[PDB]
Formats: sequence, C-alpha cells, structure tokens
Amino acid sequence: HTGVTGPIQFDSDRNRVNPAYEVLNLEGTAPRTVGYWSNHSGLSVVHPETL
Amino acid sequence: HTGVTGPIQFDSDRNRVNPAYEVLNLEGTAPRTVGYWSNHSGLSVVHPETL
Ligand SMILES: *[C@@H]1O[C@H](CO)[C@@H](O[C@@H]2O[C@H](CO)[C@@H](O)[C@H](O)[C@H]2NC(C)=O)[C@H](O)[C@H]1NC(C)=O
Ligand SMILES: *[C@@H]1O[C@H](CO)[C@@H](O[C@@H]2O[C@H](CO)[C@@H](O)[C@H](O)[C@H]2NC(C)=O)[C@H](O)[C@H]1NC(C)=O
Repeated sequence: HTGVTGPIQFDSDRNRVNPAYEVLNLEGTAPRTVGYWSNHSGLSVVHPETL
Repeated sequence: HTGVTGPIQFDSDRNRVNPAYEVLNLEGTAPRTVGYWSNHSGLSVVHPETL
C-alpha cells in the first residue's frame, strides 16, 4: 500500500521499509529543521527521498 | 499614543521615535529571523526592546 505516510512495506524483520527522522533544533519561536536522518544515508541536509 | 505597533512619537525630524528591522534569512520553508537591527544598537540577536 501507499498511505498518507508514504509507502508502507514490511520486510522479514517486521519493521517498516524506509524509516527517517527530521532533526529539529528548537532555538527560535518555531521548530526549524536542520537536516534529516535516514536509514539509507544518515544525517543528510537534503530530503531523504532524493537519496 | 501607544498603538498596536508599540509606542509612537514624532521628534523634530518627523520620523517615528524608535525604528527597528528584523533581519530575515530565507533558507528553510519559512522565514526565520537571524537577529534585529535597531536605531539604538544595530544588529543585535536579542529583541531590540531589551536595549
Ligand atoms: C536499513 O538499512 C540497512 C542498512 O543499509 C539495510 O539492512 C540491510 O540490507 C542489506 C541489503 O538489503 C542486507 O544485505 C542486510 O542483511 C541488511 N541488514 C540488516 C541488519 O537488516 C536495509 O536497507 C534497511 N532495513 C530496514 C529494516 O529498513
Ligand atoms: C536614532 O538614533 C540616533 C543616534 O543614536 C539619535 O539621533 C541623535 O540623538 C541625539 C540624542 O538624542 C542627538 O543629540 C542627535 O542630534 C541626534 N542625531 C540625529 C541625526 O538626529 C536618536 O536616538 C534616533 N533618532 C531618531 C530620529 O529616531
């Protein structure tokens, strides 16, 4: 399936297929991102879908 | 008077009394501030009312 949270697929270890986290720094009056962690690359500044 | 845009007062040169500008950097998906210019100090990182 392809849901509202992107593609969903379960491999042989029952995780989701491609997890990724958006590193937020809280310094202003709003949560700004400062990059993105992915399973594939890890600590990118681009969106993790381009990799 | 004290309006919605703070205090308002006109000196002998017909300006407003204390002008100040919020330097915006446009790098994310939103305009973040990176400091504040004031007449009083000029290029502070604190709000210009504290000075
Ligand atoms: C998370 O990333 C890891 C590392 O790239 C991947 O898991 C490995 O994938 C390779 C190729 O598919 C396999 O040969 C390894 O045996 C895998 N290792 C482990 C520990 O699973 C995979 O791309 C991602 N895994 C998940 C569950 O998202
Ligand atoms: C903007 O800041 C300037 C500089 O601090 C000030 O203007 C001077 O103020 C002093 C003291 O009040 C006077 O002696 C000078 O004659 C002023 N100079 C000029 C060119 O006006 C003042 O604090 C602020 N002026 C305005 C219009 O906001």
